[PDB]
Amino acid sequence: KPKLHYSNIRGRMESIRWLLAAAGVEFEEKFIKSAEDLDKLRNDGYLMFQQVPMVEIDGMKLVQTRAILNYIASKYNLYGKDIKEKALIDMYIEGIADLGEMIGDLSFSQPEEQDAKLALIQEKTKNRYFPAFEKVLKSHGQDYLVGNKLSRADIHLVELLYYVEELDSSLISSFPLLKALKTRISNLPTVKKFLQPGSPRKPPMDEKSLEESRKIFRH
Amino acid sequence: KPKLHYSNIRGRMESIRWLLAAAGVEFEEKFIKSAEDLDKLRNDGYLMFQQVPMVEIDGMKLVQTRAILNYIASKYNLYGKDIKEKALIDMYIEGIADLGEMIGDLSFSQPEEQDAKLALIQEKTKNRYFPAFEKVLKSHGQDYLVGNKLSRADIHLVELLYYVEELDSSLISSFPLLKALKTRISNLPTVKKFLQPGSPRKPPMDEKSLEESRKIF
Ligand SMILES: N[C@H](CCC(=O)N[C@@H](CS)C(=O)NCC(=O)O)C(=O)O
Ligand SMILES: N[C@H](CCC(=O)N[C@@H](CS)C(=O)NCC(=O)O)C(=O)O
Repeated sequence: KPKLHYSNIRGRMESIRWLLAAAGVEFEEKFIKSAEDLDKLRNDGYLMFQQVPMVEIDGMKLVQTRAILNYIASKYNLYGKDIKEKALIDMYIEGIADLGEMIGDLSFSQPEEQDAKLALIQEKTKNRYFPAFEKVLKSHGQDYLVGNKLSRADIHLVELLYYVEELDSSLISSFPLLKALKTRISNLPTVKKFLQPGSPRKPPMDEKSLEESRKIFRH
Repeated sequence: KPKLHYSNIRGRMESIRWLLAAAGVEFEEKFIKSAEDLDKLRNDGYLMFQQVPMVEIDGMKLVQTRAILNYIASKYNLYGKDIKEKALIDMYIEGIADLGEMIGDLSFSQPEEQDAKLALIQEKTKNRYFPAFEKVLKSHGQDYLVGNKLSRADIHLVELLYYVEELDSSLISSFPLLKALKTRISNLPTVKKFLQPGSPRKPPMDEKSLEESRKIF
């Protein structure tokens, strides 16, 4: 079992939880609970950069979200089949990560700044990100983003579709190919099990977890 | 000659400018001088997500800084031999990237925030990132970060080592291994010409260029 080091939150670890489940890979989680547990990881020398997420896979203590995601995607052929298909997967997913940063930020902002920032997410979703991904899908009518075969870009885009619906159900309403991508992926046996109740998938940020985060990562 | 679309600043284009010259590749730069030079790009449908950098390469109009670098690095075999070397290169370069964001964030701030934002970079440089990259060289004593060969990881770190030096010259002083990597990578024939005067290598952010920035985007 590769091992997942992080607090018990979506956070930066969540996109790795998604990818491994979609690859059929059982993993293990070791939840940081205090700044002390975290300090322990640093002092043991497990964290190259004194930060989490960290994943122990195949001999390595991997840090940096992208590095972990890259490795797992190549290991299970979810990173395309040539240098050109990587180009498209990387374009799409860096696009996906960008809308992600805004979404995480909002869940960590104060009540005061929350309206302005969601209005900015709503705006960029409908006008910038969703049309672009809808366009890709139409250009070829194929069931996946790249090479007509399951990749990470599909896993990551559908992860993001679930956050948008938590923020505003009608942002996907004029985008029918994303509507049906959302559907099909969700139904691939590995993503179905991951989506079902009691899986390792994490709920939205709420005040008590925000507290915990504040005190664990002493920021 | 693939074609770089960005303004006449470092920004997110610079790590791409550095990697290409280090690899030998001559490239074009078509500069964005105005809010409508960019508006144009969007309108022609050049920018997947309405943004730049964008690099016309091998038939693709590539956006996203990480997608562009990833491609260039693979094409020119600076991305490791196998999947496993890749993960070491990836962990490494993303670490360089986080202190990268700190240094760019500083350059776009007004002085009212700078003093402080610098104090943070210094603290993180000496106690976090520099020690991390020393420990990797010390452990293998080899001339490059990964696989006993030049990879993009050596390239990014040396670039970053160079901005640190503009900002506080003595941060690197207790790190004779990086101190040493800096010299070697810089005397590499390709990296030597890019470091020469007159190259496509970009000058530090200043007000003039900041005025342009606020104004184009
Ligand atoms: N480049 C990021 C950095 C990760 C990061 O900043 N991790 C946070 C938790 S969300 C952390 O460990 N904070 C503790 C610290 O920086 O000292 C990544 O994708 O892993
Ligand atoms: N994902 C980044 C995003 C690029 C980005 O935000 N670029 C700015 C210039 S530094 C831009 O084009 N801003 C216009 C906008 O987002 O509307 C990348 O690596 O390309």
